[PDB]
Amino acid sequence: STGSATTTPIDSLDDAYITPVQIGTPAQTLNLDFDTGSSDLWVFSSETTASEVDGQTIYTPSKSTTAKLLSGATWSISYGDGSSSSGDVYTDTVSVGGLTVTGQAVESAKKVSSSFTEDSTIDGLLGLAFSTLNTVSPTQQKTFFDNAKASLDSPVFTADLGYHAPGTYNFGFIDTTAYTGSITYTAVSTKQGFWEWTSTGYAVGSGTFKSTSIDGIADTGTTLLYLPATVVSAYWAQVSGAKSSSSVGGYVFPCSATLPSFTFGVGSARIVIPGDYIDFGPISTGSSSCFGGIQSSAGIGINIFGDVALKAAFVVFNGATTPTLGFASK
Repeated sequence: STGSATTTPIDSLDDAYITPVQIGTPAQTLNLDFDTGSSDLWVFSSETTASEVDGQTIYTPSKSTTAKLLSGATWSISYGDGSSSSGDVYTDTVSVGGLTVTGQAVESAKKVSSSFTEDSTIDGLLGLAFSTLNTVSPTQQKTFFDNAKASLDSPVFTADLGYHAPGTYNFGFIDTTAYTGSITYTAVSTKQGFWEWTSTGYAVGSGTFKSTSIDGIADTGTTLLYLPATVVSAYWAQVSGAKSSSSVGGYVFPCSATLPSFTFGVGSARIVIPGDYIDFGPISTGSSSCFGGIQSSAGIGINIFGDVALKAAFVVFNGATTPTLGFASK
């Protein structure tokens, strides 16, 4: 089997991407944030505290003939941005882009933090990191990908995120029309439960490539590119008037600037992030200070190749017995 679904930016900045997902019988379609940095499929639901719901579409298990309470199971998750959610668990039929899993754990939110409530466009998350990170207790659950894997034509999914445009998540096949040149594959460590890999270095603009190992995660659920402070300082030094602002919480730059590109290494291959991908616009409405898309990871504890980086590439998440990542230009 295969699946193929379009993923659509939630706003004009590509802050996140939503992908329609069918849950239950008859289908209830919710728009989920596919997140390769977490392992829970959770939804706004009929159980979510009413004051914490503001515009989201909800999953109502009582209206699904295939929903079953997963008795005694609870979940609770905290993300790197300080947001959180928790609740109880149903199993139900879940389809993405024509690919169906029966018996998927659908984590129903009883509580969500303010950042979720305030984002009316995201009806929940679909985690695509390794199932070792799934938070269901006392019986850990599998991701949608792990439950689909044995049925897929190939044990892979691909992320093809757009810049200010829709893109595609595919499951079970590699669309050879969706990228240019060849795919460079690189090793993955699953020790922390992430798609963790090691970039071979970077360049700023037309500058020379610096060969240096940068361990980080491929995380579709993170907007920006978070790299070591040395790398980030070297980037922003090429932008007149850029500075790190403790009041704003990262590097800002004059909105009048033209940003340089940023290149990262994948083995001997190179992925170029155009400068315009690194512009996240005014820090507040009407400001002439703009927020940068490359930020320091120093306060996180891991480097994160978020959407800024991934949307410059066609990315293969290879879930074979020995997982690997692949990157191609596009």
